[PDB]
Amino acid sequence: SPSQVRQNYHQDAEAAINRQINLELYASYVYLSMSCYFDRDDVALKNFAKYFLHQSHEEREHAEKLMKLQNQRGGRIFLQDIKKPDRDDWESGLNAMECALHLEKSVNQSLLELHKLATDKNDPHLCDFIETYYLSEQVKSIKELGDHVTNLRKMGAPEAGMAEYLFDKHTLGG
Amino acid sequence: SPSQVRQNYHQDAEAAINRQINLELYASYVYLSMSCYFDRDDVALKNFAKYFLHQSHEEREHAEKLMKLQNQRGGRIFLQDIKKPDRDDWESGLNAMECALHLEKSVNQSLLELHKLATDKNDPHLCDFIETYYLSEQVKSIKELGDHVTNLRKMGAPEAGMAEYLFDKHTLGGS
Amino acid sequence: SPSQVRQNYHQDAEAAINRQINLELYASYVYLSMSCYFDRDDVALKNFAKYFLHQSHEEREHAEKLMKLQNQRGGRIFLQDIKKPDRDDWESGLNAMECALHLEKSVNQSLLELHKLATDKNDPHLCDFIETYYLSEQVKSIKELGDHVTNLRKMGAPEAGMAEYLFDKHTLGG
Amino acid sequence: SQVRQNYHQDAEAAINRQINLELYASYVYLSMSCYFDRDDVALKNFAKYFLHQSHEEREHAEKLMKLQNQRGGRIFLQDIKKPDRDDWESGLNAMECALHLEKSVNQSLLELHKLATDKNDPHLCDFIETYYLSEQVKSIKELGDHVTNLRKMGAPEAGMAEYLFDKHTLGG
Amino acid sequence: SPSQVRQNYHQDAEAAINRQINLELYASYVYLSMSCYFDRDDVALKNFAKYFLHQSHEEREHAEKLMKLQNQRGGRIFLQDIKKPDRDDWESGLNAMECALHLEKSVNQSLLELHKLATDKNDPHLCDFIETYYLSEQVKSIKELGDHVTNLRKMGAPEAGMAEYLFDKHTLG
Amino acid sequence: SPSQVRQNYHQDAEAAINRQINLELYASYVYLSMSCYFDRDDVALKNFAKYFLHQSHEEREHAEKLMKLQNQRGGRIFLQDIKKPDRDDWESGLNAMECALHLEKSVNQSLLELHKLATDKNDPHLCDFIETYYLSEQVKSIKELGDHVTNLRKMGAPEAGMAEYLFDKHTLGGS
Ligand SMILES: [Tb+3]
Ligand SMILES: [Tb+3]
Ligand SMILES: [Tb+3]
Ligand SMILES: [Tb+3]
Ligand SMILES: [Tb+3]
Ligand SMILES: [Tb+3]
Ligand SMILES: [Tb+3]
Ligand SMILES: [Tb+3]
Repeated sequence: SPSQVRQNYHQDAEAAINRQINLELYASYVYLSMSCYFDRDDVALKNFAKYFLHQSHEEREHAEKLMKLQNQRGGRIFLQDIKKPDRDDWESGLNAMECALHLEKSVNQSLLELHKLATDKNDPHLCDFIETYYLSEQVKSIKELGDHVTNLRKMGAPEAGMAEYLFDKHTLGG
Repeated sequence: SPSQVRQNYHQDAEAAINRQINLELYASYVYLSMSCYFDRDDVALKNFAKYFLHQSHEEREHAEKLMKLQNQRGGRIFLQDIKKPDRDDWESGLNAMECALHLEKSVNQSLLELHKLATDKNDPHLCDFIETYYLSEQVKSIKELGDHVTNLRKMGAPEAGMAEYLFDKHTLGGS
Repeated sequence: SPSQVRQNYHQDAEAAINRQINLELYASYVYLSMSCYFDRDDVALKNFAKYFLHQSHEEREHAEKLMKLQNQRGGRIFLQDIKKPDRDDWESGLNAMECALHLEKSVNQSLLELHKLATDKNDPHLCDFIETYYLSEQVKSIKELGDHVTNLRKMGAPEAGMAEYLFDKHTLGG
Repeated sequence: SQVRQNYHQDAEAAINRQINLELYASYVYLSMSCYFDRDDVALKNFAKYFLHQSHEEREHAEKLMKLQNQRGGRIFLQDIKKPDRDDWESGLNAMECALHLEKSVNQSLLELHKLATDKNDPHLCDFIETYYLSEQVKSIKELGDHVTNLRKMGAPEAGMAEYLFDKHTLGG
Repeated sequence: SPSQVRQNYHQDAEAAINRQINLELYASYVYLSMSCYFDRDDVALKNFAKYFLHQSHEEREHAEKLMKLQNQRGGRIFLQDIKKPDRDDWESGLNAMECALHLEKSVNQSLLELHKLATDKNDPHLCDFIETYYLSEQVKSIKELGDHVTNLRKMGAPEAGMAEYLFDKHTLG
Repeated sequence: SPSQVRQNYHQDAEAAINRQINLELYASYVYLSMSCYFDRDDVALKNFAKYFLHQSHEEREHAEKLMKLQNQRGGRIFLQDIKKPDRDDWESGLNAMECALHLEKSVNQSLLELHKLATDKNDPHLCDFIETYYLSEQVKSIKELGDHVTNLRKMGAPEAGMAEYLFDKHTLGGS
């Protein structure tokens, strides 16, 4: 039962988007876990929790956009189980940013492989969609997280207690 | 090594919230699957997709509110795998509302069992929290879905194709 | 063949709401009778009539809200005959407030027995519903009427005819 | 009473029965409004329509109570009887029963006017003419239109008939 | 003897509110003592003083609401002596928040026992009153103070004197 | 142990402020008891309760200002137990005003003795502080209460029931 709107859309590209959708929703669920960690009483960092809550909502937005793309090209969405985060306790603010940096680069690697697949199968619309909305956004996110990890390291976190506290107020803020 | 903020909060109630958090996140993920079904070209119902997209975000807000409650009472959040929906193809608008009605009642019963646990362990704050923010909302949601299923049945869906089309415009896209 | 929306809703609770609906409508009809008494030319207390007219409409709202609750929980509304008030002539302003005080406490008594019924059958939504919208209102209404009876008693009504006149303008005027 | 003038005791008693009939009409419309609010019916604007009519019938009853006091008459309330049926079946049937109700109320007002004319009470005649008789003919005509449309559209057998009538006519 | 407005209100519940009223007024007086400590020249922390001054007035407002509840249910208010705080000197910003955390939990414990008493005597209005206004506020207050103590502990107070200064400006200010 | 800001501030004056702080808080607690009495159902006087509630909060402001003064002069605040009112039942509106009149004069007497102690120890700032904020306000309060008592006595309270009722609306119910 091929779709009426389907044109120049390969089955491997269709399946690759379905895996990417799960990975975007996974990223959202990892960021949601990070947000709730800093909301705890024994951690108590409000702007850290707000930061990762916003990232979780943006990952959800990215996942919904892939679902939109899938329906536009005539592909069918087949959802899978969103796996839990690798750890519940995220230790500290620096560690969460370090894990977030690794997470975004892992998502970026998947998007590069997704674009690579689109390039091989001669799908220029899918290439443009990944280029415009995702590849530009990931490089910005990776750079942003890279800056936050660097500052937290220089300030002396997590050994220095005032480092993570002052980083919560100034950098992240409102 | 108990939490400094913890007081009159049993570990069974703490564990029950963790399961409820997962069930609320599950409900959101089911509604997200429903929303994307009507977005498809072979279904093409825009306000149906908008309806379940709004309901999906509400369930996420309900889930995040439980996570806030868990930290407020000194409990620790232990997340689990969010299971996928029972079906990808939701057949029709009537069936999705029927499955949504079945889903909300399953969520409502978990909250009733959660309230029953809170009553047995003498936790009045947890009882009020469930009463104020959830139980009132669930009865309203079950009633709303009950109204939509009834109208779609009377109108003649899904046999009458114009029924689900007109229901998309009038009920779900206006007042 | 139970209702599709019905869940954790016992038939005794359903029947008790139907009796409560009648009692709320009864209360509205009693206040309507009180309102019309002070509207008479041989009584001529305008704000007294306006006060009980407002209370009568609130009792109608309370009755309509129970009907909405009955439909929400999957219960079926079965209406009965609204009985007339115990008396047409309400004697005086003080006596009407005393009868209104007795009425509100009788309604409050029924709501406490209704909440008692709801607690026995493990119905937390029905408990919260009665707690939020009714029990808070009844205690406020009983206290409000308790104040009005006290003032009218001290001022010297209904023997002192100027007492009920001044009470109409100052207390019930605003 | 000091205010009473040219007001016969039969006319006073006839208003008391009319007050009960107006309060009865309000209670019937309230029952109809609750029927469409049910989950197995689920028609929102049908419920809002009869809820508005119910509050108007209450407002009509309060106006007769004021008239009674204006003319020096004493109000003697009676038991408001319950509606003949709880289950109103469908939207068409509720409008048909509502049409029958308004004509029954109108008939009582015509008999009330006849009594006022017989006892030479011009103020009572004008009061019924201005505020009620004009409104009743408007209400009967309005309900007559709604029943006709619902019959034409094919209610209650046609499922979308009562659904579309809920949105277009009664919604507005 | 009994009040005209009284209905389904036990004498033990009436007495329990009077003790709660005194406990709420006590809490206000403890926060007033804490507020004055940071206003001193040898401590000098303005937003710390403002914080506990605000908390003192909220406890005052909570006490007045119980008094209003007592009169609504037909109960008679019998006041007692408001005791002084256990200490005049509150050491530091961290210790004051720790003592404030201990205070709120002690008040919360009384309200939980008060609700349990109301549940035992079949008083649903008294249960709802405590659930709506007090239990929600106390849990929120305990969580808020729990966050402040944690931040002050990490930053290194009271050994690090700059920690409590920056906490005054950023968090409380 | 000493205060860097302390200058020309004797320890007897410091101790006198601490007793005055307790007396101001005592006055606030007495007015709070009066306010709650008229809020009762068997008394039922709203603007009477409202009047003494305003007075209760003003006495708290006066108490907090002494605490501020104490810290400005390098003095250390030592709090004591706030004693209960002499009676719970305040009988009537006239009696409460008479007890309030007696209370304010007792507070004024303490402030006069406090000022005389400040004059004796040559502390001009403490003299100015008591003159500006307290002594001027106390004379106005005593005069204000003196008017209310006299009006209630003439009108015929507490024997005349309408006396206290009409006084509640006109004089006290202006705000
Ligand atoms: Tb992404
Ligand atoms: Tb939910
Ligand atoms: Tb509750
Ligand atoms: Tb009511
Ligand atoms: Tb009519
Ligand atoms: Tb004419
Ligand atoms: Tb409190
Ligand atoms: Tb003073």
